[PDB]
Amino acid sequence: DQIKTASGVYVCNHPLNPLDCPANQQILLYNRVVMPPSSLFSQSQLQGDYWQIDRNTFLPQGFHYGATT
RNA sequence: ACUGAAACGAUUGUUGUGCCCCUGGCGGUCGCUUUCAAUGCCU
Repeated sequence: DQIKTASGVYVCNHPLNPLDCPANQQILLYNRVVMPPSSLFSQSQLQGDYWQIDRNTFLPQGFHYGATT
């Protein structure tokens, strides 16, 4: 009742791991946190599919472990 | 292998050493064991 599904350009505003990013997502802008074993994004603008899970955050859809490999 | 696996800010150490509750101090001052009494009664 409070999530919805959409597609377009979105500011993620949660952290997000670039290694887990699939095709049908692309990263347009990112700000990064340099960290072992691999750096995260702390903020990113993406193009692709998402879930607006409350009226002020947008979560990337379709992420899975190591999807860039 | 959770940027992972194990992971003692630890060991030793006296709040110590010296110190007089001390000095001065009249239980003092006043006070009648007092008041009355037949060695007596007779030979």
